[PDB]
Amino acid sequence: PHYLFIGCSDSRVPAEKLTNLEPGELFVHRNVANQVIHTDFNCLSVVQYAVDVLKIEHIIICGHTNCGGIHAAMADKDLGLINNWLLHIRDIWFKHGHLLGKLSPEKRADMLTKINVAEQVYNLGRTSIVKSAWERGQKLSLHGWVYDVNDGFLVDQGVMATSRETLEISYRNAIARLSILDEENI
Amino acid sequence: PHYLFIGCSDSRVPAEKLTNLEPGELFVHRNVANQVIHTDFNCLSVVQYAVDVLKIEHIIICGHTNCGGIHAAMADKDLGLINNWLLHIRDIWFKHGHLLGKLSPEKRADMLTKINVAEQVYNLGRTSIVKSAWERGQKLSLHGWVYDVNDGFLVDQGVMATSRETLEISYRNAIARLSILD
Amino acid sequence: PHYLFIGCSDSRVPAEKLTNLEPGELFVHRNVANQVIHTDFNCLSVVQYAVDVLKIEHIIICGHTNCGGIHAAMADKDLGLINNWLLHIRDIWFKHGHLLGKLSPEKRADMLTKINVAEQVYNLGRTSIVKSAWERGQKLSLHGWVYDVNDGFLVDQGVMATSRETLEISYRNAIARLSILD
Amino acid sequence: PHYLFIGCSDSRVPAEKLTNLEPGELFVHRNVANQVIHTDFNCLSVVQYAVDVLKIEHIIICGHTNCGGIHAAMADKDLGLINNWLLHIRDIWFKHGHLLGKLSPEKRADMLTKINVAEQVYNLGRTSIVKSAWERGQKLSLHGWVYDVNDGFLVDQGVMATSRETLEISYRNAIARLSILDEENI
Ligand SMILES: [Zn+2]
Ligand SMILES: [Zn+2]
Ligand SMILES: [Zn+2]
Ligand SMILES: [Zn+2]
Repeated sequence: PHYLFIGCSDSRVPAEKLTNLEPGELFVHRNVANQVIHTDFNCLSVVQYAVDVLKIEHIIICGHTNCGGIHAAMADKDLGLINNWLLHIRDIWFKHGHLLGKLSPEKRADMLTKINVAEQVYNLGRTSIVKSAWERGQKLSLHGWVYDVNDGFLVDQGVMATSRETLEISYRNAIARLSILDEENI
Repeated sequence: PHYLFIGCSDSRVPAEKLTNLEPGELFVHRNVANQVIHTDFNCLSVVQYAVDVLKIEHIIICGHTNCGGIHAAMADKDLGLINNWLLHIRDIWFKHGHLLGKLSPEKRADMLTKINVAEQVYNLGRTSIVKSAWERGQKLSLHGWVYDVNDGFLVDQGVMATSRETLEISYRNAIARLSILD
Repeated sequence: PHYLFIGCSDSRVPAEKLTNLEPGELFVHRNVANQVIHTDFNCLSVVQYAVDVLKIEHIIICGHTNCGGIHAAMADKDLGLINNWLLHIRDIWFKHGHLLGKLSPEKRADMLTKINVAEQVYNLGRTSIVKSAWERGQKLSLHGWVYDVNDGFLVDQGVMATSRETLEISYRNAIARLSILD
Repeated sequence: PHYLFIGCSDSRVPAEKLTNLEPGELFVHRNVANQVIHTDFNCLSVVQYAVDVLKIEHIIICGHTNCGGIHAAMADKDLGLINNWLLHIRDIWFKHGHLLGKLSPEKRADMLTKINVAEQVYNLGRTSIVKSAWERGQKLSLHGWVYDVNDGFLVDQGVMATSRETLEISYRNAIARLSILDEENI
């Protein structure tokens, strides 16, 4: 395995399709809305294992459009235990509430999906695990993609980091690019 | 989707190919050595969302032979943070230490991969989420599977549960069947 | 017990002395920098047990000045695993980066300790556990406190919530009061 | 601080009383039934911080008799989310089910309390954190106590470990001593 893939439990396309890699090359974690929560033991131990033990040099976080987890985060109904998991997504919503407010209602979900990926790569790059790997000169790249379920194509996004400094630049640029609106507003 | 599939992060077969089902039918969680740890918020919330919100009626836990997670748990090297995750597998090894001891060292892993699946289904069945769904008459079945690629085959790992009664029985029975040695 | 007290692991005053209540009244959780992290199974299950089983009607979150956890979160050294826990505090610093920037460096910590308490009460109030108790008319109040031992005093840190309405209002107001600088 | 204290959220006696130490010497974690769950980020990060950063040389896990968490684990009602936390206690019950079965019903709780502490010290000593500290020759002792709420006195138990080898011996001996029954059976 040369790639750690963090995808959503909704996503129906296996990482094999979205990476074009042969089975065997992918180590895969899947959770609701493809999160890297700072203190999630499950995902963190996967990342530490991939980076420190398997010496994987690429981590891909992949979100997707029409994501039930994102939709569920936004609908904010009393879904039970999962609501607590999705509160990290609502924090990201409100961190970007002015931006999201400028979009037409039916465009906001897919913007949140893209913002989410950027935020999760930013979290991943700040883990003790990735920061330490970078500090000691280990080769490690982080990638944040979004897959369009409608037209079955990727969108590389451009969140790519190979060090703590490019993490800052890449994260900032991604949010700046997301803030430039097309025909999503009236 | 109609199925929740809980599988391993180092598994090399997609759930869609194992199940031979539509891309659409499977809601998927993957973690190291396909665990349902009692207090893991990640897996538990997947389960709660699947059972209570998506109204899924089948949960599959799928292990596999030649599992790097099971092997790591057994090697017990200083791997770092991941060792803490895998201590749950070491607890499983010790629980079945007598059985696993009376077996050739090169065969222990694959026995442990199967025992592990039975233990995780038993854990799944004891979650507040699943207990309470069974208590209120909700239709819900748990399946423990192991796949092997020396060739290409499966085994509904003797573990099938539709209630807490059938969970005790199926769990104990699955352990007893595994205890008969080739 | 009638109170759940959530405080800091490096706090040097017992909850019983702060509250001046009986040994018996306080159910107690302590973690580093007194956090209510959305997905922390440890704190959340304490909260659920306290609210749903013990039928406790008051939750206090208590921060303190000269907090080693807040200081660690700010120093951002390579401390190891603990840094991951404290990233939630760094997220809080960034959220209030403009406010904290227009303040003397030796005063930032104590401002951040207070902001932190307001943020954790807001988190507590947004748990499925507390939301749902408020929705079904259950009597339940949340209090954010900071104590200071330059001398010995408290402050119900402007944060008091008995509903989701009063949570938004009290949260925003607590932030606004903290934003007026001495 | 020279002591990390892991106690129960029930316990009403502050660690100051049970250790006789001055305020300032104790770093304290409290959770339901004083557990060290292998993958609990909260408690593990506390332990890693105490051991690696604060250079604390003593960790005390303290349970107590008449523990609501233990009682709640045993009653096995549908309490909700907390049931999942307490499932680690029921695993310990069934790991020792033959022993517990020989006791009179009204003696079983306080035996589970003692067994629990032993099991939690054993977990603590197996963390990557404590095992590594020991491996590199760091001075670190683990202590498992139980406080009797009825007669306001401690019971040191004798779970004490200063290395991985004494962890095995101490844990085994503790369970062996717990298995020798007084007048708790008929
Ligand atoms: Zn999704
Ligand atoms: Zn595997
Ligand atoms: Zn503190
Ligand atoms: Zn207790």
